[PDB]
Amino acid sequence: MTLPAFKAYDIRGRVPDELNEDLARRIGVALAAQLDQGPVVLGHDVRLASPALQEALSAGLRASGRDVIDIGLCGTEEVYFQTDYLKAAGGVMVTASHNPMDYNGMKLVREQARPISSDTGLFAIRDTVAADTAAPGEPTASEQSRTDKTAYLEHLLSYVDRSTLKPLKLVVNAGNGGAGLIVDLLAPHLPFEFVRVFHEPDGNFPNGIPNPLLPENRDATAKAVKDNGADFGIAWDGDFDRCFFFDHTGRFIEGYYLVGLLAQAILAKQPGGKVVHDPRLTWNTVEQVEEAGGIPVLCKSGHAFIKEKMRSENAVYGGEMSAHHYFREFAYADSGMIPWLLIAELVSQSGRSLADLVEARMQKFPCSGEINFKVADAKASVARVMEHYASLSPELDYTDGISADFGQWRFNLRSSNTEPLLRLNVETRGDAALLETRTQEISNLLRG
Ligand SMILES: O=P(O)(O)OC[C@H]1O[C@H](O)[C@H](O)[C@@H](O)[C@@H]1O
Ligand SMILES: [Mg+2]
Repeated sequence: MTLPAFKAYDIRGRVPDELNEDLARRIGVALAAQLDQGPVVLGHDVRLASPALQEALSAGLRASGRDVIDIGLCGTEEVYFQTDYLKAAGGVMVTASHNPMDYNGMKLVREQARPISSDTGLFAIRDTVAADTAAPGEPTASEQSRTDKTAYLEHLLSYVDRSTLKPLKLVVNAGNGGAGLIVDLLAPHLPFEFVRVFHEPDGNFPNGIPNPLLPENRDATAKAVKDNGADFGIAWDGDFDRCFFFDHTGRFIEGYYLVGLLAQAILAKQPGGKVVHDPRLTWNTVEQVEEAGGIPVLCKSGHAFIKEKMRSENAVYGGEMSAHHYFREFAYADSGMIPWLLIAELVSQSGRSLADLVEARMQKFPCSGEINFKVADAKASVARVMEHYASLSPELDYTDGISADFGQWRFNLRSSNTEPLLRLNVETRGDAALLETRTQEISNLLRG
């Protein structure tokens, strides 16, 4: 067979049977043969096994003659940023993002932090690793420790006009992942008062694995916002490339609406720019981008597609409803830090609450939220849905699964590229009743 840890976008598996130090070392060797000339940036998250997996990666890379730049404990976006900033040949982040504490993994990038995915080198690396029975060589290159975050922090701060910021009270919830370390390094440069929840890095995850989508984890941020009268709250996943917002009432804001909000915030600074968006939920983003003078660009979901579309279009910003936000000036990479800095600036400058910034958009384009289905026959289930609606003659688009536009409502229905699931998103033109009846109708057809 094949090694199960090699997924479409990254490496992730259980330690030590799906991923271990030996595999990690062999991955470093294979990665060296895939990259153009230069050093390789390595970083890791708070998980207990991550240092040892990074060390093994470094040993394989240096046995293959690659200099290693160890940036230490960090977020995934710091590996992206330093890989580009230091003009490295590539980078690896050791992380399992949101998986249990017995899982780990790797996200791999080449020059300018361009993704290495299944069809762009990752399965090539897998096959190499699978057949590699060579003895480990010894290092022929050095490792340098470069933990300085100054350039990264200054880059984050460059997205906001410091003099326009107000001393907002912000709940921050690192979920015992790594985000709190960056918050604390930014704080001396910001006027905000921070309310720190689950702040200390702890790979034992005593308060739950870092997944702000779990309602029990969500409620910790919501409660801290309400109990402290905070202007809003921010939570992150463990490697903090995903950020999650809570308004002053404690309400979790559906990530869809952050894409349009951030696009308007960016286009205020970068007039007329292109904005890349996914096909899952679209109408609000298209309208807000256009009303801010930008040009919306439909793109297949998935960071590798989004980033390459942004590059080919010189797009200033891209966003997915799945809490990923990409910035051209950030090496076209996603950041879980830039979004809340931009939102805090927008709240400061506009005098409006986060709630009111999104309220009218949520009323105008209500959405189902993403609903996942594990069914016995995904292909037959999709066919049942499409057959049922055929007589209404929807406008159909196959950018990413099936998108069907009926006029006053639309849906996207696609297979996930990270799990064996179907994912449904529905939205309507200001009609909550139609949203619920169509969502339930599609759901029944899928389960039939
Ligand atoms: O909906 P999926 O195919 O499962 O992908 C969900 C997400 O997986 C990863 O997080 C990718 O980096 C994202 O770009 C993608 O949106
Ligand atoms: Mg993550």
